[PDB]
Amino acid sequence: DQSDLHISDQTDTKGTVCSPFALFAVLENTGEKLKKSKWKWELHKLENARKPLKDGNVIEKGFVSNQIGDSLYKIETKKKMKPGIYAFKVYKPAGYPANGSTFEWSEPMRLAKCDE
Repeated sequence: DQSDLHISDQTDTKGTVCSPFALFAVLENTGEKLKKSKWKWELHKLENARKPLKDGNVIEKGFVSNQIGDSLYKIETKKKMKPGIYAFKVYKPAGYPANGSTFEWSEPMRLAKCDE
């Protein structure tokens, strides 16, 4: 379908959010209309936030599907996350001409328990 999604917003990478709380990323399609193209995503629990990010433990996953604006999609955890460091990893779909990269990471997001 010649779609082309990039991460345009997310849960803020600065600071630490009191847990448990959901995490999200917004993807903007700047290509042709997303039709049946499958952009797989994974929410990883990381060991650390050092760059470039490293694959961790996949906590949740899915495919980009929920349209929230004319060319805007949102991915959001259905669990609320426990304390930790996390990031979304979004893979290119079958047929995509991967020149730069086969995936895109969000910036990392941190949660910690406040009420103890």
